[PDB]
Amino acid sequence: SSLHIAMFPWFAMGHLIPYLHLSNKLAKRGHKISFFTPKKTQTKLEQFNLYPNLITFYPLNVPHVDGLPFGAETTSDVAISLGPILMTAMDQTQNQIELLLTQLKPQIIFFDFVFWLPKITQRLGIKSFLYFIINPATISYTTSPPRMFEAENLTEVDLMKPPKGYPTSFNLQSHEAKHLASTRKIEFGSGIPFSVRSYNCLSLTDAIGFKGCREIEGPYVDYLQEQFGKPVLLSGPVLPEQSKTALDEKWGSWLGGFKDGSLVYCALGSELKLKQDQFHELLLGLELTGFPFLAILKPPVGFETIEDALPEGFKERVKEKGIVHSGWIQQQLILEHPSVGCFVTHCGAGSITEGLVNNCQMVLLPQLNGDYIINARIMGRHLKVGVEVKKGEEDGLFTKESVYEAVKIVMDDENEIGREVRSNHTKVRNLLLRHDLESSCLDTFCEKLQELVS
Ligand SMILES: O=c1c(O[C@@H]2OC[C@H](O)[C@H](O)[C@H]2O)c(-c2ccc(O)c(O)c2)oc2cc(O)cc(O)c12
Ligand SMILES: O=c1ccn([C@@H]2O[C@H](COP(=O)(O)OP(=O)(O)O)[C@@H](O)[C@H]2O)c(=O)[nH]1
Repeated sequence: SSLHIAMFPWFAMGHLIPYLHLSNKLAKRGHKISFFTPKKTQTKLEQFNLYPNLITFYPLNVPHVDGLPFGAETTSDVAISLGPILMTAMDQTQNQIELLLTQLKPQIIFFDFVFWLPKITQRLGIKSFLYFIINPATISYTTSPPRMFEAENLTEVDLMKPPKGYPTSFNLQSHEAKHLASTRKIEFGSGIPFSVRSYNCLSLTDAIGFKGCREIEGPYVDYLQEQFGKPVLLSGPVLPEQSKTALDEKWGSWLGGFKDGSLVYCALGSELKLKQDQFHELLLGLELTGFPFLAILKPPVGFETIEDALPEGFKERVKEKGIVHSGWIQQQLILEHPSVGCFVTHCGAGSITEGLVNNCQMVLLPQLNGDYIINARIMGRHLKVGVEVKKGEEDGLFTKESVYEAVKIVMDDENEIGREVRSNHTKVRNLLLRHDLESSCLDTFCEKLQELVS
């Protein structure tokens, strides 16, 4: 029988988009989806609703919290340092969420971050499903019980090694362990420290799920199920669905002028802004390659236009071979264009999937975020599908030569490291796109959801 599922993702495009990709896959199997979205953001999400008779959007009014920019609805509307205030605002939708659940009466609600929800749903007879689109390797490393019981005795050197029982090995740099040790304590909404919030969600929810498949994410889901003693499900890799909007003719024509496989596409997601010096180093490193490039970047910290922050003489030298562009673009459609030979990525989980299912060589430029860093280590060292740009051990900074070097390695047909990462990326793409991989993941996923509501 068909399920009624409500979707309540975090107010971020990197959560909204994969929740909607999965919503379409569930609706294709006959399930009814009630999709909760910030009100103004709904207009930008309609292009991804392939089953409007089964997927209905329900608008949320994102309430004011002191400090929140006016009208802001997602992390693409605020600086990263303002994220905790946007999470207080999500916490404050509780009244309109409880009204929606009593009127719509779903059997299950998928959610991010709001650890007060499982108390409401248990009262209403609804099953709570904490659904992550980040890597279970990340949650396992930072938010498993052994990490939480050290409380404030958890140090940078503690975070240099994995928690007890962790299923794999990789190395963090000093500045990365420092980042994790400090940021985990910082309040993220309504006075709740960041890792405490996610631990509360894991502890109180009825069940847990992640984007991913057994072949890659399996060992981390098994570890988390052992630790938290409740079902931890896999949705499948959430392969991107096709939009109802074709590729903007402006980009289609410009991209079409380049030889197949010759262009370097660089994008660091929709949330972050580089500092000026690393913005300069990144763009000068792309220029040094001599390849055409498209860099989708916000103006660096302190600056309001790309043009004002470009290194001196950059546009005059680069001419028509390179564009640096600040607006939202159709990334998934650009990554499918045959001109693209290389993807320089911040290692967001959504961007990683979009690169893996395409042909582009992967250059890993993780920004300072636990999931980006752990994704970069798994992609660079475990799957070995990409080359990571070297950062200073203590300062976290890269040179333009290190950017140049990584792109040159993967783009050089005669470079054996480049051939190896191409060959490994091909193996991973063939797995993810295998004719029965995603469908059998979803088969299991839906059986376990049916068990959950029985
Ligand atoms: O990047 C992280 C992340 O997602 C990001 O968290 C930070 C910002 O809010 C981003 O928009 C969001 O995508 C989340 C997260 C996502 C969804 C949830 O339901 C949840 O409980 C936690 O946990 C993390 C835990 C870490 O130890 C390290 C991380 O790096 C993240
Ligand atoms: O200009 C942009 C920037 C991002 N994206 C999409 O936004 C999502 C970003 O999610 P990810 O986890 O990669 O990064 P984030 O933006 O959350 O840091 C992916 O689906 C990208 O294809 C897009 O379409 N256009």
